[PDB]
Amino acid sequence: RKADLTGAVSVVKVDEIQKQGENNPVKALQGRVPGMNITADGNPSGSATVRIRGIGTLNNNDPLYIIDGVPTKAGMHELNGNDIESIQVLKDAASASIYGSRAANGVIIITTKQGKKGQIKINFDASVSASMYQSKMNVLNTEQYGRAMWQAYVNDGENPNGNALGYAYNWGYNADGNPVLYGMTLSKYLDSKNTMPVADTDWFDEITRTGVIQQYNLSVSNGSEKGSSFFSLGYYKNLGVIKDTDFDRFSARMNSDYKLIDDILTIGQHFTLNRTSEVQAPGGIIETALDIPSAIPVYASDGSWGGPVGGWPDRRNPRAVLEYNKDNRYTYWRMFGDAYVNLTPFKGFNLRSTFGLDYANKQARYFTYPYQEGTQTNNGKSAVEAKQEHWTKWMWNAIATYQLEVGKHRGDVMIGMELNREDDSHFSGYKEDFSILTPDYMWPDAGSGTAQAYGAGEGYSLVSFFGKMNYSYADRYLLSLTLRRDGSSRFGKNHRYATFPSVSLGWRITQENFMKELTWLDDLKLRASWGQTGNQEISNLARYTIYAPNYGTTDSFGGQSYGTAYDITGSNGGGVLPSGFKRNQIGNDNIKWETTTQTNVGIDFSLFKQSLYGSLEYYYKKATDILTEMAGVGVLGEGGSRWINSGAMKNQGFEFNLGYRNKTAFGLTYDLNGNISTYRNEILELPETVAANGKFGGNGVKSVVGHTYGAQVGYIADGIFKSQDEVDNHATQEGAAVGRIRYRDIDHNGVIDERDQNWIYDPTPSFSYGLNIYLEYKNFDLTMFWQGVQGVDIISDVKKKSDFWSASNVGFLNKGTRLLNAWSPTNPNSDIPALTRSDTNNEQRVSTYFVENGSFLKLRNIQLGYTVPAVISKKMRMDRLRFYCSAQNLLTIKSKNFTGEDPENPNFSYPIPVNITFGLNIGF
Amino acid sequence: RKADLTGAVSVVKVDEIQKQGENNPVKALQGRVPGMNITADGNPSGSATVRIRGIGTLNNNDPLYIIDGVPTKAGMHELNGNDIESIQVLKDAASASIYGSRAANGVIIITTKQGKKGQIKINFDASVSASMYQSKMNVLNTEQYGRAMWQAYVNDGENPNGNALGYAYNWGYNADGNPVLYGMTLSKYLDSKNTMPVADTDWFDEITRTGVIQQYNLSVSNGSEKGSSFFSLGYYKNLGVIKDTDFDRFSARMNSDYKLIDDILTIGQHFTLNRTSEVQAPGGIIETALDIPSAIPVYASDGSWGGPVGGWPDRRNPRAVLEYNKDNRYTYWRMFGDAYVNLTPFKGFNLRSTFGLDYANKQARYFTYPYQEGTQTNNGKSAVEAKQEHWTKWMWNAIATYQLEVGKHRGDVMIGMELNREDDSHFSGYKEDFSILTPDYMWPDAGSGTAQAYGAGEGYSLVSFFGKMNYSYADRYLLSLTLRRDGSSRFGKNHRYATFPSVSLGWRITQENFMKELTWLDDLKLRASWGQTGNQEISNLARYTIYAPNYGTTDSFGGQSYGTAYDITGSNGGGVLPSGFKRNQIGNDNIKWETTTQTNVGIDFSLFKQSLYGSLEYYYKKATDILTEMAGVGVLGEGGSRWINSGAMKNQGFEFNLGYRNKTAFGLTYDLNGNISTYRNEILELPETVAANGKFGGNGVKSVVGHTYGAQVGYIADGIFKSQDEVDNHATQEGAAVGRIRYRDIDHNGVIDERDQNWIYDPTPSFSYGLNIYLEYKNFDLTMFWQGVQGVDIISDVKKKSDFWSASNVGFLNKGTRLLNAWSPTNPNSDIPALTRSDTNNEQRVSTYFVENGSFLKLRNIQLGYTVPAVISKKMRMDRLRFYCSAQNLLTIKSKNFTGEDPENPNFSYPIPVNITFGLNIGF
Ligand SMILES: OC[C@H]1O[C@@](CO)(OC[C@H]2O[C@@](CO)(OC[C@H]3O[C@@](CO)(OC[C@H]4O[C@](O)(CO)[C@@H](O)[C@@H]4O)[C@@H](O)[C@@H]3O)[C@@H](O)[C@@H]2O)[C@@H](O)[C@@H]1O
Ligand SMILES: OC[C@H]1O[C@@](CO)(OC[C@H]2O[C@@](CO)(OC[C@H]3O[C@@](CO)(OC[C@H]4O[C@](O)(CO)[C@@H](O)[C@@H]4O)[C@@H](O)[C@@H]3O)[C@@H](O)[C@@H]2O)[C@@H](O)[C@@H]1O
Ligand SMILES: [Mg+2]
Ligand SMILES: [Mg+2]
Repeated sequence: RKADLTGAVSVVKVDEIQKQGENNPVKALQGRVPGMNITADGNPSGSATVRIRGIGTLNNNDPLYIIDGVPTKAGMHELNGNDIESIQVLKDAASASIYGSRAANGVIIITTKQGKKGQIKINFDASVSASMYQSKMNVLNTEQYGRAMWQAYVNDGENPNGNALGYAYNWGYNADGNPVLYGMTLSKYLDSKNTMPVADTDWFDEITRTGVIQQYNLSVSNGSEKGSSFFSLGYYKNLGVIKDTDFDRFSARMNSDYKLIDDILTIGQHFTLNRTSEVQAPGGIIETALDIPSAIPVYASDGSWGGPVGGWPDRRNPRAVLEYNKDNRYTYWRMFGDAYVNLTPFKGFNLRSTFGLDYANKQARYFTYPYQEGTQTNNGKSAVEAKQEHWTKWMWNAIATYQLEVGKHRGDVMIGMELNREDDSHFSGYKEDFSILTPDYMWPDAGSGTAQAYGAGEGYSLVSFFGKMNYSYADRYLLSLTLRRDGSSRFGKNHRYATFPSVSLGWRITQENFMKELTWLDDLKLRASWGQTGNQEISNLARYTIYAPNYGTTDSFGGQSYGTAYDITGSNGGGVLPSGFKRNQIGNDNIKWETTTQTNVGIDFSLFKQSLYGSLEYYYKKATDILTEMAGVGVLGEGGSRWINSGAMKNQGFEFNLGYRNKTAFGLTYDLNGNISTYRNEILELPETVAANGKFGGNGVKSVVGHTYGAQVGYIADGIFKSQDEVDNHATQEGAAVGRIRYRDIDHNGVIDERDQNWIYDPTPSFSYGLNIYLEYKNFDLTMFWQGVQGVDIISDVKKKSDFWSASNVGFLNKGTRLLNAWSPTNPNSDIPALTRSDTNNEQRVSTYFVENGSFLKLRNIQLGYTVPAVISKKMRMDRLRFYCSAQNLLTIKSKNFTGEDPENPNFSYPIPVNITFGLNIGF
Repeated sequence: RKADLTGAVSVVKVDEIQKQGENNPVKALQGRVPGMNITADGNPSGSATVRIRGIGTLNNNDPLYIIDGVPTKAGMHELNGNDIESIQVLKDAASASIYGSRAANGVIIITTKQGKKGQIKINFDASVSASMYQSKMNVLNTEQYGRAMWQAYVNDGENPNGNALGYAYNWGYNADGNPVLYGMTLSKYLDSKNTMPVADTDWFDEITRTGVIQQYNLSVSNGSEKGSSFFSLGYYKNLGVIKDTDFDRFSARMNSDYKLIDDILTIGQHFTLNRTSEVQAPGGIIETALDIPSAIPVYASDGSWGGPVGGWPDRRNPRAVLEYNKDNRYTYWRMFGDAYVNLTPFKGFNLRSTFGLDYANKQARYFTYPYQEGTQTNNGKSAVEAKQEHWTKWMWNAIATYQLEVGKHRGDVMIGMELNREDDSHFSGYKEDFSILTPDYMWPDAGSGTAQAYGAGEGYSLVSFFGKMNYSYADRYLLSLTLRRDGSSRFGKNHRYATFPSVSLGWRITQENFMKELTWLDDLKLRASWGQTGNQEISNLARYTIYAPNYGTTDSFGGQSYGTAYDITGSNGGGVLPSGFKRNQIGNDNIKWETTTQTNVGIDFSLFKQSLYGSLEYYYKKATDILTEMAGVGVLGEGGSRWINSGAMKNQGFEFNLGYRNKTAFGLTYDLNGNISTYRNEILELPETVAANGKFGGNGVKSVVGHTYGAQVGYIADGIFKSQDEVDNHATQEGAAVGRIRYRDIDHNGVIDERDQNWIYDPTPSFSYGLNIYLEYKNFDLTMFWQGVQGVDIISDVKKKSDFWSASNVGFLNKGTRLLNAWSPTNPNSDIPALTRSDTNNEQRVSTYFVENGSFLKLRNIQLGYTVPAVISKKMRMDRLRFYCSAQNLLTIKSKNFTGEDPENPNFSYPIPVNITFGLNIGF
């Protein structure tokens, strides 16, 4: 039963959601909803990014979740997802407008479990899983690194023995004169102090482990003709594949409802309290592991952490970084409550008053230990940073609803007044100069150095007056009209309030009397909708010209702190310097709501007595007056960025969902749920400065207007040179040589320059599809979910560090294994450019070489279960006893054009492991 | 129904508790429990101090509250007290031992409301009250202040015109030569700059107001044969009589229980969430208001805050202090949850597993605004202090219980394992040098001065193995035996665990067959108990020799920060000085549990068919091996304090409770509940250093061993001198003169010195009593509660500032009105010493003059209510509709020997106002 019945609403089967055994319920439905993309890195937490109906605005695109009627935007990884009874995604503006003023990016409606009338249920779910690291990037070992360095040296024509890295090469020339390597030897110690012995270290294996996931849920549900209740407890723990990274969560939910008199005075509440403790991986840990050469030992001769010495590249020890980061644990208390009262003066009138609260409290204590890894050190700096953050949101809602059933005319009239009110704050203390260097001793009182205090606060409010009218004739013609008047504190008084209408029409064709002979066609419905929604998800301080006293106490990398503190006297400090103010942004009093107009046309069908069901949707979204933060013109200086309504986005999309469930003669019940979706995104208008800086695409070379959001312009790589004749015949370019990348001459001017660039990257897949298969046979249930993406291109940064030598900022870094298969006179059958120590050709430029085909098809979740026969369970007094074994991310298929691995995560983000899970469910 | 039936247990009628309409339920039963003293200052919060059975130890004496089986020690002012169904105070060690290892100071058992089986109830309570400031200290006005100063000047023989305060006196001599004042005049401006005009300011009226108290509670309760639930919402707000001080609290409680199978698997939970926001009064605000003379105007000529100028005494403006303190608001989130599961393998066996959690989160932001009140200033210092505190306690409990009913023998055997685990932390950031000077702008990021970071953490754990055996023969002979094995993390491994036994006997004399002819004697029971309990409420870091790197970043008054930072180079600072460590305390590995042995004998009676009931109890408490923090010997230096088991306290007490309820011929139902209690406290052993410093009594002159806790030694004032002959005849003393205090010569050596001191102060009342009267007549219910204390002495500090002139640290301060009635040749009929500007006689010394009789009898609460007749309520569908008007602290009677006012609060603490409340209860 859809909550709108006349809009683009997707109902997710919650039973299949819990099968995947994911902490985040949103991550579970990664590819089960058409036109809704979920991207998850693979960290122990269930944090993921959601994009509904593509990219719809130049602002925050997270959809508005609704739990028990209370809206929010925080991720669901911090809430217990095992007590959800229904999930509905409202991807249509007309249908989702009535649920809030933040519905521009879509609304996901989540309903929690409630006690079923007249019965009691208890469910205990246990789950133990092992997560294994699968996407192991192949990097050069010691011998391979030496061979690659020798190849680069001989290709450049330099002496390979001058590497000054302890490698001594015995080599010569063949009959054709091409250099050949006979053998290599290494010095025992990398430094003259004999403190860093040479070793063959697998850094990826050193920093990875086999994670353990535990999940225990216990829920009890109570129903009656007269009231109901529900109490759930949950514990989740996930150890990541990366060492010293973990995430655990305790959860307790209590829901209840009471009916007084006979039917009047229905008072209900839903509350949940969660406590999540997490240690996250340091930024660029995978990059650090990939960059550091395998010759560096984990431990030095004296037992301290190993590190680069002499001429080895400056990279920290990833194991040491993980060890020092294991104490950066943060605790997060989440609190989602709601209490509502419903009054019924007579049969058709309802008055609902609702109060919802969301309180979040985050406490963290970060430590900075002194480290000395060879030549890598922080000058013995030890510090503590105690940070506290508070978020407090509350919403009050009043709803008046009237229903009439006059003849064949059904009429629902609803009005509503809503207030939303959010306040955020944070403050932190910073201390230095510690002695014991242990988390027990590192407290700000125990410090003996410079101290810093940081602190800020913000907030906003929203007011909404909405109305909804639904008319039904003969249960065949449906009309819906909703109107919203929304105001926010982020806008000035003149442009505070805005009006948004939406209309929906629906015709149940099967109800018409002219096709009663079509017995096979069980149900057919055609619906259309045209709606407008408002977007105001911008910075709270958007219309003010901000001047802030930035003294410079905040840590900055590179010294570009832009602080306001100058030693005007010239005494080299020694006290409190005079300070001032700096401009952060220029105010704009003409900012108003961004208007997103959505037109949707859908056809729902069901054939063969509800056996073959499905839906087909086509949508057109047009966002105008987009509140974008334009940067300064360049001579406007600091604080030149300002918010302006100068945007325009278009999204044209198709979605198709199908489902076929049927039994078999010998007792097999098969259910197939297929889904496919495609969309095209375009930017029609954009501010000149925004298009110039290329923050939304174009790389600052060409304007992204008229092209897909995020599209990138680069050169075109027409293979590599294989002879001097090819270099001479090709158009002249700097650094052209044998074995170097050849770049196409777009304008045919005879010279390769910055004007020889074109659109090369389009981050829009041709189509994304999913398929769920459920088989039941003799108490055996098998679930198999496949997700595929076709026609998507990806920019690969790992390729830049695997197909080239000395293509990074610093040289002598560790590279990929496939680098060994580079072009050479001895090995002409290769497309990888020849190794070189100098990037004369400038191959780090954006080009089609780094663009790879990201199409993939992976088995997201497979599960085989066994249900104990009812007689044995009744003997053991359990109403339902089930066991199951599942595999998540077990298998994947990728295109041959993708040189790397894991097309879903082709970069240095958190890896996605393979989960092998065993679980049991008891229904006492 | 008592939960022990064989110990000293007092059951408090919760219905009478809610009548007083107090936020703190503990404050409501201030004098309704024998042998239990409640002291409340009168602040908007319900915070109060509880002492059960007198002072029982030299450590923290707060009793252990128990809510829904979870123990705690936090005050109940931060929890909703309107959803309590039963309150039981266990004042006996034997009865309260089984409830925890922290039962040395008594256990208060609080049970929350739960849904009554087979029915639904909703109650809505509204209450609006006005609090009026009654204890207005009478201080001298401008003319009275001038007259008093002139009298002091003429008594001292000096020229009254040299006061240099703008007072010009026209005066002369009478026939007898005694000075007489004819008139006085004042300069218009107190300073030569004409910025502080003279005025007659009533500072007490200026800083006080009429407070408004609002209370709104809404509870719903759900019962069934098969499960139950309860949901309560509450809002409280109290504006104190002192301006810019307030306290509000939101509360939400959800309780539920579910029964599975038939009777096995009973799963229940009780959760409550509270949010209290409070602004407290600054320290010594009443003292500041009393000290500042009335001549100082509230506002200056330019509109700024008025302040002392010229020779006026240095005192801040209390109104300015309150105005600057109005932004020091702290928010406190309290979280008390519990979840339990009960299993019944068969009829007599029960297994209960309980998990309780208490999470408290306090966030505060204090501001230091620059002030310039005449000559009072802070050199334009502006600062912000953002403080965060976290408390997290959790308890796990396992209980196995077996019951047997063999013939007339009833046997209960219970064993239990309990773990308690508490962790506390706090951290704060400090910033300076602000410009706008508003709470919106004062954030640590906006500061431009020196920053400080403070932070600390601590915690402890408790393990308990307890057993309880109850045997009943013929329902006439009762025996109870409990044994506890308790260990704490605050002790070393050798002395970690301790064993505590307790035994209880009971005989129902009325059940014997030899007195069946005594029909009037309905019930009679005689019980005895001997128990031992353990006390370990000490500092967590008690056995460790503490060395801390106190750099000195903490603010200190007077400069005695004892910081560790020295400019060893001699450059007047300019950087980070070298630091070190200092000793905080000396460890003691021999510390163990403090053993409190309690012997109780009680007689319970009920006569005339449960019409005249009552109880009489006698108790003897002996605490030995008391963990006391002895100070250093004096040459041991800093950190010489250490914890040692060298204490011994004795408490001998009597309690008597009586109750008589009966109807009348014409339809009047009268119920009287009287209570009386008395106790004597003594200290038998004490460390030599502790007795020398006199922290527990004696004022450092004589050892408190063998005397009451808190007893004070001082001189004896034998009136005042009235002639030179009296001075000559009396023993010689320094400063002796006409009109000065005469001090008794205790040792008869002819000279008054420091050896002429004796025990003068004993802080133990002769007896404390209470009386509750409840009258019902024709839908009119009248409640009247009186509380009286007799035989208590109080040290008065207000008297020192009201009966003497220039008796404070600084001169020319404002004094009390009764100072005008001082002894003089013109007014010989007075006992107040003559005014003087020099304290030559040293009348500030501790003496019997400042000891006053604190006996009082006050009407704590009176309430008149009207209940709507049942027919009208049934017409309006309400099951019960009631209105009421009440007065709290309306009337009091004090002894004539008490010169001041409000004997309950005879000092500069928060005043106790008179509350006039109107409330309604609806039982829809
Ligand atoms: O991130 C910018 C923006 O986020 C806000 C608004 O909620 O708060 C986020 C703060 O969290 C910070 C570090 O403290 O990073 C986010 C990490 O903290 C976690 C903890 O669960 O997330 C917290 C917060 O972000 C979501 O996860 C986003 O959906 C929400 O579910 C949740 O409420 C964790 O998920 C992240 O790793 C940092 O970004 C912010 O201080 C604002 O404070 C801030 O403006
Ligand atoms: O007071 C010393 C001792 O108290 C602890 C242990 O709980 O925490 C008290 C902290 O609160 C401080 C200021 O932050 O003063 C107490 C004021 O805060 C309130 C807020 O409700 O009380 C908090 C805390 O103290 C009780 O009230 C005592 O019964 C408890 O009910 C409640 O848990 C308020 O009542 C007081 O005005 C300060 O004393 C402490 O930082 C320890 O932290 C500390 O060692
Ligand atoms: Mg060209
Ligand atoms: Mg003497």
